Amino acid sequence: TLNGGITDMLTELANFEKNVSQAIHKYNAYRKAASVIAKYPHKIKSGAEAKKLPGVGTKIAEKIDEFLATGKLRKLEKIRQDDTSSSINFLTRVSGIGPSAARKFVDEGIKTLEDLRKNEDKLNHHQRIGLKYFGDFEKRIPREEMLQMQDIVLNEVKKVDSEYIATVCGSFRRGAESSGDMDVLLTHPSFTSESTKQPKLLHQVVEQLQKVHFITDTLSKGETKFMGVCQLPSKNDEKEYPHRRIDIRLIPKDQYYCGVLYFTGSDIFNKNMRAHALEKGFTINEYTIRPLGVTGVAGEPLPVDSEKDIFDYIQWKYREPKDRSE
DNA sequence: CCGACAACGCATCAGC
DNA sequence: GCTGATGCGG
DNA sequence: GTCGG
Ligand SMILES: O=c1ccn([C@H]2C[C@H](O)[C@@H](COP(=O)(O)NP(=O)(O)OP(=O)(O)O)O2)c(=O)[nH]1
Ligand SMILES: [Cl-]
Ligand SMILES: [Cl-]
Ligand SMILES: [Mg+2]
Ligand SMILES: [Mg+2]
Ligand code: NA
Ligand code: NA
Repeated sequence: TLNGGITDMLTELANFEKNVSQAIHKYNAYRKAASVIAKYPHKIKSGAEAKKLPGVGTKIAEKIDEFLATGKLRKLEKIRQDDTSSSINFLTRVSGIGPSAARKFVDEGIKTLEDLRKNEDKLNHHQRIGLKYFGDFEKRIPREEMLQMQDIVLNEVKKVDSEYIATVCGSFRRGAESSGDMDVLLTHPSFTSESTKQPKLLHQVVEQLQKVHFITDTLSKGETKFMGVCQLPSKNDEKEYPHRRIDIRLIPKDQYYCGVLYFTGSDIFNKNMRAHALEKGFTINEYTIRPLGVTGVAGEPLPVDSEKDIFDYIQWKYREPKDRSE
């Protein structure tokens, strides 16, 4: 955070282009700059110095100089004052509400937490739960609580079927001291890229996590991706732990490494590694990495037996989870 | 210049 | 009912 | 908004 001031500015600029401008690319460009500048081991003294880092162009360069001079960005000072932009930005903070639904509500005149509350009949299921746990979801999860949640999830899963393998990924696997949520990659021998010999593999687990009252709500649930809520149990007289977001992804066992790579992130690391991958002539997703013929069509899945194998194909020196926090 | 920008599961809608 | 486009995730 | 060709 040697440049915490600069990277926050870019993030705010990025959330704006995304929520208000619905200009996803500017959003991604800004996040990239914030990212590269964030790992830069020096306290940036000027736009020029920043323009050197890849991802930082001329526009961002000027903003950084202005920011270093005045201590703020005019363009942001204005954005903060515009009521429409502040409403949209706010609503989007509710899980389930994005740029579109956010702008839609404002038109209707629904632009404050009070409004959403007295208009629950105008939200889909996810949005409703996102409203219910509005505060909680804004709270980070201390690694210790993560470790505690991990035990429940792994033990409960072990109970449903000893052959289930549950690995906690996301920022937890990258070793963060706090996480925005808990991410769980789940595999079982019956579900392989070749065949699904057992149905409801994800359902059963979710069902077990519910019986023990660990999982309390469901944002969305399909055969391989579950999006919901959970809560650590509290002791007698102890004030309750906040409700936490939980993501569970069922992946074919033979595709574990591509799956764990992806789910370990970060999102920006994935974006960059996948981008590079293409440049090297490959395509990478949560399931496999494949080659690319001039035509464009992906080829057949290359053999993978470790995360490193994936790094090797693209000719990138392996990077432990802790170093993928971009 | 200017196209490209990672990738995909689920919820929900339009159109048939 | 389906298929496809869009939103959201994030 | 930035980038490589
Ligand atoms: O846009 C995305 C989002 C997530 N992911 C992957 C990487 C990320 O680490 C993982 C889990 O998603 P989260 O949104 O939970 N992010 P993460 O766990 O890294 O951080 P946080 O602590 O905020 O949850 O899914 C992507 O590839 N693209
Ligand atoms: Cl854009
Ligand atoms: Cl695939
Ligand atoms: Mg996470
Ligand atoms: Mg998550
Ligand atoms: Na640059
Ligand atoms: Na939101």
